[PDB]
Amino acid sequence: MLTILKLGGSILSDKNVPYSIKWDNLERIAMEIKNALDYYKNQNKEIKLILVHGGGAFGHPVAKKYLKIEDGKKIFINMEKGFWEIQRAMRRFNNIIIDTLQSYDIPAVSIQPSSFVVFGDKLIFDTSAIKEMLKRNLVPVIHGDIVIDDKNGYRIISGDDIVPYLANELKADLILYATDVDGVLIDNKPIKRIDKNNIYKILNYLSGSNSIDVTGGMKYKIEMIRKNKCRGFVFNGNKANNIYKALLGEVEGTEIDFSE
Amino acid sequence: MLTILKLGGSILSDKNVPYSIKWDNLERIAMEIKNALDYYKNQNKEIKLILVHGGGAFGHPVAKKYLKIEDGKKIFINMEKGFWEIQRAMRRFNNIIIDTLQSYDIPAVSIQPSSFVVFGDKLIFDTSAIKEMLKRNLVPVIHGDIVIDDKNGYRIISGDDIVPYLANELKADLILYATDVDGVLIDNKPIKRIDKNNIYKILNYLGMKYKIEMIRKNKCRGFVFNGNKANNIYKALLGEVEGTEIDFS
Ligand SMILES: [Hg+2]
Ligand SMILES: [Hg+2]
Repeated sequence: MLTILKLGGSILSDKNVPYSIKWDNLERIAMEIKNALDYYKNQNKEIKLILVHGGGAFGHPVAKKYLKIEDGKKIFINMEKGFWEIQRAMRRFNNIIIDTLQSYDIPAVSIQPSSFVVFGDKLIFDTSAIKEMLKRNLVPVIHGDIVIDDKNGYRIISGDDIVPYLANELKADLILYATDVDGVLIDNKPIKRIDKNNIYKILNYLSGSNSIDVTGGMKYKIEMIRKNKCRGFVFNGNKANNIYKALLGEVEGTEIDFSE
Repeated sequence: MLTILKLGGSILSDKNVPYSIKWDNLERIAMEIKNALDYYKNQNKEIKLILVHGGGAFGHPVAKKYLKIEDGKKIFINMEKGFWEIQRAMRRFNNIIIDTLQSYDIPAVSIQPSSFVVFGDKLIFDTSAIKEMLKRNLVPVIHGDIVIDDKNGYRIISGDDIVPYLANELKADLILYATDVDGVLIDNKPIKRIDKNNIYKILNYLGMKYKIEMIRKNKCRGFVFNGNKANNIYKALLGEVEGTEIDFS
């Protein structure tokens, strides 16, 4: 039973406030994760868990200084300074999250993409260590990070890039997207379920002018779950117990199911 | 083309003092490395450089808490806490070193083994990222770290493990070992060179062993010199011989 939980939205950090940390939320989230891990142990049910988080007010604020738009394209500059500066900011955010998780006795450990991942048409991302960590009951905590590509450039790898890749690569049984909203909003209300019988209808809706989310973020999550034939929930990570419940397999928000 | 400089734990920290940093040495070292890189580009000569450092006085203090004796071997315990605590200690040391290097405009970046390296039947160490970084003229800084061991569960990979592996894996032209001694000491005296000739007698007399061993198993070529002596590191990066030379072809 492998579950990958993405702590997204702005539940851990306010992107507006530089280097801000939502301490209270982070601690509650840690509490719920611990509560869930304890539940599984008592129910004698095995559970492998991978946590993924973005840069929050740590990554983007730093990366922006090294980002430029040239010929209508994103390009990283002055990276002889920028690669490290971004790595440094992410490392700090990851330290804080892992330290907090460990304070509730969650066996979290650090996975830093910038050290070994290469952004190509097909990511070079060795999961050997991660597999071994999960075998020994550790909880790998992977974060969005700056990474080099295979074309003389760089790229910010995000949680949205990381979750699908690992979901497929490790054959996760469940994907959990903790966000700032209640689910995939159709008429300002989370649609209970998205599957092979309504996905296109939902994606076209999301592409419409009546869509609460026009960022295409939900569309991408849905598309990747279909692609890798996974099952996942998109829910509000800000609501007490949602994370605990989602980790127990209880549908929260919107269920996206394409598992075979 | 590619040189791999190893900074001995002894010259960056004090093993006798947990969480110790030899600030002046570190800064001198960074400065010398900076001057060397400037020398090459001034000659318009392209030089790829990878830096490696051990856990110094950060690993042991913490790792010791998670290392026990089953009878005569090393046993890792409570790694649900220990893996992160050791990672954290190593990350702290690495940050300090890279921040110092960056303060001298050395384009250093962090390579954390714990996140992707696996010990055991054949080292699993993906170098794709490092290769790309070297093409950007970035200076990867790799460090000793706790890593998963598919056989023994856990293992503290050291600079002596990393350097040769990368030396071979990246076809490095020069291997440099900056340490606190004038070279490999035999009867308290630094030997000028170690070849296929005196190697036999040197191996019986004999960490330099485990070190001279793998540099042998990879037909590498390197110099073991004193990193505490002003300008040795600078001179060594310019291809100059310093201390004990081990040119195994
Ligand atoms: Hg899947
Ligand atoms: Hg070699």
